[PDB]
Order: sequence, then structure tokens, then C-alpha cells
Amino acid sequence: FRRDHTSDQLHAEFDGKENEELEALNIEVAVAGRMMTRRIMGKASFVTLQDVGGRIQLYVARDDLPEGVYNEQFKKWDLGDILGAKGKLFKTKTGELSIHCTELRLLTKA
Repeated sequence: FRRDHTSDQLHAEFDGKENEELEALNIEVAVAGRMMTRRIMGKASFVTLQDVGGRIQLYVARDDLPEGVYNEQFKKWDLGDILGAKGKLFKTKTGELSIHCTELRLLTKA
């Protein structure tokens, strides 16, 4: 659980599997850091987050647990501080590596 978190092991694993499966094992990753892109349409949006500057994309969604401290919240992140977060790893094109932004511990760095 670290930063657009760990997965050396699932790319080795996740990569191939069926949904059910993808899940069965599922890791909800993210963490910290910061970024710059939003992909809004009012509610549940898609964002692109990283750290130092080499991002991955997330899926800020208010579909099941219809949270906020969202994409906007994301819009809001600054510095001094930083994010702590988790989204699920899920199907971008096949069923791997994109984040599905759901629970964030987004404030501090420190």
C-alpha cells in the first residue's frame, strides 16, 4: 500500500486473469503523491495522478459508494501535504493496471 502502490507480483499475476478473479485477488492501489489532470463531467470522473511526475490514471467514481473527496478533491490537492489513497486495479483495456479511485487519505505529506 504505497504509491500507485505495489504490484510487481500481480503484473506477474493480474495480467491474464478473468474478472471474477482479478477481483478475487484484488488490490486496491494508489497512495500518495500528486498530479494534474481531471476528466470531469459533473460527478464521477477520471483523473491522472502520480508522484514525482510519471503518472497512471485513476477512475474517480461515485457509482457504489458515492463519495466525493474525489476528482475535485483531487483538483484541490496541493503541497506541503500530499495524498495517501487507494483505487482498485482494474480494466483499462483488458483487466489490469488502471486505478479505480474509491478511498482516499488525501491531505498530508507529513
